Amino acid sequence: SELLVYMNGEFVPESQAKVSVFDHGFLYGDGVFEGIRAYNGKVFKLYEHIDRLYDCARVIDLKIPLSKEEFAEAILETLRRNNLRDAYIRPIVTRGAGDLGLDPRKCPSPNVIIITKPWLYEKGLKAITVAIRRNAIDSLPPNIKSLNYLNNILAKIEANAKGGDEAIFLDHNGYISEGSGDNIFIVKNGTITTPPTLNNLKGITRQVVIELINELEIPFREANIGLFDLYSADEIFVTGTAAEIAPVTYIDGRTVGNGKPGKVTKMLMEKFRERTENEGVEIYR
Amino acid sequence: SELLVYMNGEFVPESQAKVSVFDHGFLYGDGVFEGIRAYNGKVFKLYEHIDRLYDCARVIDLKIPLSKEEFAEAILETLRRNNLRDAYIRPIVTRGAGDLGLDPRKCPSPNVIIITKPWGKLYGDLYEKGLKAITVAIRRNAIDSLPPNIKSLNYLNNILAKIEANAKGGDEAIFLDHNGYISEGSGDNIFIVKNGTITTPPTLNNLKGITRQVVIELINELEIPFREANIGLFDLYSADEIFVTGTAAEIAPVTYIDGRTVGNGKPGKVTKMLMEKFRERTENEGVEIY
Ligand SMILES: *Cc1c(COP(=O)(O)O)cnc(C)c1O
Ligand SMILES: *Cc1c(COP(=O)(O)O)cnc(C)c1O
Ligand SMILES: O=C(O)CCC(=O)C(=O)O
Repeated sequence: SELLVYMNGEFVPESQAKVSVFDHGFLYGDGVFEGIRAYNGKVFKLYEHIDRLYDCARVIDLKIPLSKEEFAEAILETLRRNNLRDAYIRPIVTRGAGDLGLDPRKCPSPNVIIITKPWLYEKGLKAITVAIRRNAIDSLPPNIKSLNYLNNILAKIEANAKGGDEAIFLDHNGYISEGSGDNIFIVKNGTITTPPTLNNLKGITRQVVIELINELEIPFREANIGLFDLYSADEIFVTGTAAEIAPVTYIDGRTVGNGKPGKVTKMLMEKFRERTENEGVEIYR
Repeated sequence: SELLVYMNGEFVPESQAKVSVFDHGFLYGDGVFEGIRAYNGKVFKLYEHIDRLYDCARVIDLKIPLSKEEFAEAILETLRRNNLRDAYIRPIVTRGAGDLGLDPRKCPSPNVIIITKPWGKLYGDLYEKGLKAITVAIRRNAIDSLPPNIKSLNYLNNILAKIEANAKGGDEAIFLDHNGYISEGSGDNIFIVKNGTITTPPTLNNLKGITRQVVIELINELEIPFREANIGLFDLYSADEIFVTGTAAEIAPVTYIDGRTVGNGKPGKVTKMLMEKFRERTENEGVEIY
């Protein structure tokens, strides 16, 4: 019955899946995480997510105590044990327990945890530009998908109070960065632009969509953009594992085009759907 | 006997003190914390620490589900139950569990934890000889991204800094902020002494330290010339003395920065004086546990 959580090789019922309060992952958000979809029995972009996890751990100087290969098998086993076919997966690696101070050298053993949960619109999201700026590349690099997500939560708090489904960050230079958990793209006179990934995160969904754009031969640039570009865009959409491709039909109360998902967004959304149908790593095989 | 840990009113044996993996404090470092010292049956600056806890919670829009008096009582109750007289206290309030996503409105029940342990002075046998400090390449979290004044569960900025100092020959990391101003150590405030004058950064780009506040009180009482002002690398490299402050560390002298000898190479006169006046305060003040 009850969903099981992978916890260091053990499979434990959801309601009992718990970590020592002395884990630095808990005390200090000292760890990294991923987000992964399974569609109809296949895991989409499994190895792109695992590689990013290992990069993020490396950036925080954390050794994940599983080879990448064992990590992929643990993800598939966790899904099998729970009999999932359509699912959202959340791997997490933490520093493990130490003493009460910051020093990671006192933390001999990382915890590895994998959560699995069973699993757009023709309306579109209302996006809100936030006062809080993205974490800076030289303080808490935003490319690290770490458990330090309070930057993102502050932005989400603002979007909640200010009539937004989604918060849009700028960085310190005034460049558009990304949504609180999704990359951003705009479309203007048939050309698509998205920020370079430096001040945001190297999204897997963003990467797939760049591939689709190049398959459709739509003019494309990866270039820094600003408010002026957001407020005069023909279309706007955000991307991420959970949201997939989500049209953004309003920005700060301003209607984007006619307020309905745009042509280019919709083409990308259907090419992206085929891809999630036809490619992935089969769970039951 | 095993140490007990407060968990929403329950007192749980240390080794069974555990948090659901679904708690947003664990998924997202979505909470705040404190650090408090009990010295010989008293809790030093109990109420101040509690005030800061509540301010930090308000900054993250997190409603602590105890009144301040209840929180104080919980801290004292946890210490009593452990028969502790000398302790480090780590209270923690998190957002609790909600959806898997980051939306805090979907999280109905904050989670309140209070750890109490004996825990030696951070530095801990370096107070006679002094710390070797290293300025780090990583800058402090910016005031308009992740305000460094929040004592939050998002401490990877501080940890990245500590990792650099580990690899680069230092006991402590010194942050600058994005302007090039000196900010603080990874876990403590910073003071410098030059020609008899003490300078410390305004707290905006660092953290409003309770120890730093006590030291400033001491500086004023001792009538030492004192300035709260932004400073840079030039000031660090030319200082007669350097020291850092925090609950765990107390007052620690810094005798090397980036391998350069600070004055003498041993704790300065002003630092040692303040260290002595500070020990006195830890003896005469506090809320009685028993
Ligand atoms: C996970 C994440 C993304 C999107 O990444 P995908 O790999 O497409 O799921 C974007 N921004 C932030 C801040 C994230 O945490
Ligand atoms: C807790 C803390 C300090 C020192 O605060 P006190 O109230 O003196 O203990 C300084 N800097 C940082 C980053 C901290 O987390
Ligand atoms: O140890 C830390 O995480 C930061 C500093 C602190 O909490 C303290 O001085 O008690």
